[PDB]
Amino acid sequence: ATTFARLCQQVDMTQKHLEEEIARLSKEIDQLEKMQNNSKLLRNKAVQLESELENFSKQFLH
Amino acid sequence: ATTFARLCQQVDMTQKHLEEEIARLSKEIDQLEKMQNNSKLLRNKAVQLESELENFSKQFLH
Repeated sequence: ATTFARLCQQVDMTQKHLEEEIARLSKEIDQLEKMQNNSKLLRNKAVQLESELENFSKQFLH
Repeated sequence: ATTFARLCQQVDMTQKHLEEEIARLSKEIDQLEKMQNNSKLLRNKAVQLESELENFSKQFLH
C-alpha cells in the first residue's frame, strides 16, 4: 500500500529484469565469441590451403 | 588436353574458391565482432542501470 512497498516491488522487478538481461547477454556474448573463433579457424584453414596450392603451383606450373 | 592444362584449370578453380571463402569469412568475422561489441554495450548499459538501481535503493529503501 505504501510508497515504500510500491518502490520495494518496483525495485525488485527491475532488479530481476536486469539480472536476466545480463545473464542472457553474457551467454550470447560467449556464443558469439565461439562463432568468431570458429570462423577464424575456417579462415585460417583456407589460407593454409591457399599457400599449399601456391607451393603446388610453383612446383608443377612454373 | 594435357596434364599441364588439366592442372592449370584445377588450380585456378581451387584458387577462386579459396579466395571467395576467405573473403566471405572475413566479412562474417567482422559482422560477428560487431554483434559481440553491441552485446557488450547492451550488457554494460544493463550493469550501469543496475548500479543506479542500487544507489536508488540505498537511498530510498535503507
